[PDB]
Amino acid sequence: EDVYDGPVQLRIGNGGAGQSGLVKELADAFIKSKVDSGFKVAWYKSDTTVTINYLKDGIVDVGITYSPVAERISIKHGISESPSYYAFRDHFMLIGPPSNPAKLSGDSDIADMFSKMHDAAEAGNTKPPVRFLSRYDKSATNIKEAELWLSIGQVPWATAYSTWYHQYITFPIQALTAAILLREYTITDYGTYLSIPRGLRDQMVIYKKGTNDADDPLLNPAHLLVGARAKNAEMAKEFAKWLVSKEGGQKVIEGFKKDGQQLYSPAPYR
Ligand SMILES: [Ca+2]
Repeated sequence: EDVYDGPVQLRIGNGGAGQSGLVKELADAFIKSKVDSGFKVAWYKSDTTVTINYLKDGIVDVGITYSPVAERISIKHGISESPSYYAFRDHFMLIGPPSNPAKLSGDSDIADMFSKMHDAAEAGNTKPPVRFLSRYDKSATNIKEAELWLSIGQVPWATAYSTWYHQYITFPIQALTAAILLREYTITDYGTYLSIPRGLRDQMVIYKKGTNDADDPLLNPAHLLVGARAKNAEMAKEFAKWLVSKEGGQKVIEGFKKDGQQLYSPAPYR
């Protein structure tokens, strides 16, 4: 999808971070420190499932993923080296229209917010009606909201199909833009939010933003996986080590900005 120059000696499979520009900064910083001391870095666009599939078929050397369980299983299969590397922390957010037809209260737990939206959507007698936008595309965001609905015992997509469960299958920015224009609630991410026009942000309200607390459902941890059969093995090991060092990777992440805001939080202290 794009190669950075600071011979290809490092292939990374990822979705959101490359799409946000972080993979560029990271790669240019790594190439920098290896040459600045004693090559190009190619980025392959892929969701977590594919990234792991690539590591398995040796298409990429490393992969930044967003699923601790999938990561653990990839390692159990010998697809990935043990252990995984905590790279950075992204955050999901529940946003909705200023009219707040679901009457969500900022202090409520995210699960109770979902319970409230469901009942209000089922009542269908609000102005505007309560609707929830799902990217319905197997992405980390889709997994997240699907997870949240199930957490309160609901399956909106299953028969006796919940018509207020709105399938708008597109990339992050378009989906958030659509939710705002249509006056619907939706789970989105911090980076996508900072990507839309300021004007649109005034046509929506942030009802819940993920924190860095380890058990916050809206926390979106990113880990790096080193392929077991990976080509350029020693460099994948080099990148992995560099990425988590306060000196390299963590410094670049702590300073990576978008719309004048730090996009991601550094990995937890270790
Ligand atoms: Ca996503």
